[PDB]
Amino acid sequence: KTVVVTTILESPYVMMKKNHEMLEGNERYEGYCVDLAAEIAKHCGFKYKLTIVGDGKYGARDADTKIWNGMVGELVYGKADIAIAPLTITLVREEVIDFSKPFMSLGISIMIKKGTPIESAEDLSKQTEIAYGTLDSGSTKEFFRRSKIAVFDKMWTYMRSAEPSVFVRTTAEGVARVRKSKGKYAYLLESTMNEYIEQRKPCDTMKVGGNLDSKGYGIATPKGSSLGNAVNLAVLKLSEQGLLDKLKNKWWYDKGEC
Amino acid sequence: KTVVVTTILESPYVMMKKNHEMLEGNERYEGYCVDLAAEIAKHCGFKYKLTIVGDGKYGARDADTKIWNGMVGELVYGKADIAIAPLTITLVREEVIDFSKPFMSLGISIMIKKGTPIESAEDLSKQTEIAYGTLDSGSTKEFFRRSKIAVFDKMWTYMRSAEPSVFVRTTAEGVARVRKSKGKYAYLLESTMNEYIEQRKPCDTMKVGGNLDSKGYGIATPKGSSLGNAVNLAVLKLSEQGLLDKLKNKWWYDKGEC
Ligand SMILES: C=CCSC[C@H]1Nc2cc(Cl)c(S(N)(=O)=O)cc2S(=O)(=O)N1
Ligand SMILES: C=CCSC[C@H]1Nc2cc(Cl)c(S(N)(=O)=O)cc2S(=O)(=O)N1
Ligand SMILES: N[C@@H](CCC(=O)O)C(=O)O
Ligand SMILES: N[C@@H](CCC(=O)O)C(=O)O
Ligand SMILES: [Zn+2]
Ligand SMILES: [Zn+2]
Ligand SMILES: [Zn+2]
Repeated sequence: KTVVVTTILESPYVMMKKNHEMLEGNERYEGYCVDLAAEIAKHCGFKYKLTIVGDGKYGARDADTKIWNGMVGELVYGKADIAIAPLTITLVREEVIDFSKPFMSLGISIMIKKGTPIESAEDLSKQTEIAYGTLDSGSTKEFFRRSKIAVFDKMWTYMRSAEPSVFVRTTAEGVARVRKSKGKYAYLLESTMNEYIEQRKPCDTMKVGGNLDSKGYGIATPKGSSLGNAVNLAVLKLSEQGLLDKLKNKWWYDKGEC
Repeated sequence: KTVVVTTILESPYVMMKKNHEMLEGNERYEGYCVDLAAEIAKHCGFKYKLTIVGDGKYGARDADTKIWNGMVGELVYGKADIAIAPLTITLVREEVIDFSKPFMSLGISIMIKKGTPIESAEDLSKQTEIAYGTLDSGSTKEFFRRSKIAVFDKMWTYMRSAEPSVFVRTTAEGVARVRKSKGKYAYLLESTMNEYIEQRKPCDTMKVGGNLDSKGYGIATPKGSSLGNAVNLAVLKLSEQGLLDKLKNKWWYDKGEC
């Protein structure tokens, strides 16, 4: 059977090619995760179809209804066979789906417009002039919501009650907000996305401070799926043969505009 | 039953306590992995005994005989229930044992005596005045042995044939060799150990260049062991609550001597 791959439009993991309308199937997309999928499938010996997650989300469990949305949801409810995306390995997710060893490392980080008077999370927490928020429905939000650390609980306390909302529906929305707010908004997002955007025109944002945590993205499959074994091994192999580092440079730094 | 934990004397993961000559059982030891074991066993609800691996090795397979030595062999042959140590996740190991998600990140790196005229692996490869080597029966050696990369292959070709041997039986041997070779020996070892030593008297070594690869340590169990599941989830939990970051700072930078 052809493996259904759920993924998500997020630069530079997966992007529409500048001419997709004249192309079909997997050929419409490009990016780090597009390249990885081809490699995973070749080594694991399967055919596959990339499909963009319907609700444009990563995956969260609705408190009350207990329904999972996003890519996680499509794996849990049987819509997809595998997720190849910047999907963060987390405990609540590991409880309902299987993750391979990480194919890329990241930490929550701070994006500012250049010249913004901010060096750290502690800095953000001690003031109110500069607003700050995170993506919706993602691991970054949950990090803050669940945190017992001082600086982080205070930040959550501010963020949850800020109005207008400091949360964004997409990474692009967050970046645009930083860019348009003249230094009055900072965005909390994963280091990988932060570093990509830092290398893109108009070159007006930067990552500041150390990361808030340390984790990674994993390739995910439905709990107990037979795919898991092969896919995990393929990730280790590709990692050892230098493919992942090659892809990272290809899509982040080789392209560099700044 | 009491879990038999296999581990290895390797600073600052597992070290004999000072007062040492007065304690019994697990109490004899201190370090990152010592603290990690306690936490894991707490959250998984088991009692355990720390045992120092008999042959003092991480684990590799004898080509010719195909028998695994080191901590890997102790799991494969049934002498131990779990390994908690700076044990690198690799493809050939994953094929015979199970690893949790990584609990710490590292990459292969270069340690020099301060002032040694070397800035990179390329630098090492381009010259002969300064000898260099790696640990025996570990993942770093295998890295070079199996490397297709131009720079590293040339380094391996030199290393496998050098005389006197440039390989060492333990990290401590490698480090003493850098320190007493007046800059004529560079040691290839994992960034984690390199950074620890760099902050310890006599403060005469340093890490130079960037990491050659990106990987991680995992807690290992015999393949298909039931313990594996609980252990993995315990690592995730510990990661998310910040204990892992707590432990790292305790054993690396809070110690700082330089
Ligand atoms: C869902 C998560 C899968 S990976 C979790 C992760 N945990 C950590 C924690 C720490 Cl403190 C470190 S570090 N900075 O001490 O090295 C590294 C990692 S990880 O990236 O190896 N995995
Ligand atoms: C623990 C078992 C297998 S881990 C293999 C590893 N691969 C890489 C590769 C890269 Cl290039 C990166 S990075 N530097 O681009 O973020 C990260 C990882 S990993 O640590 O997530 N896993
Ligand atoms: N990688 C995150 C989404 C981005 C973020 O939350 O910063 C996730 O899997 O939920
Ligand atoms: N961490 C390595 C040992 C140290 C090294 O090879 O540099 C292993 O698990 O084999
Ligand atoms: Zn003694
Ligand atoms: Zn605990
Ligand atoms: Zn032999």
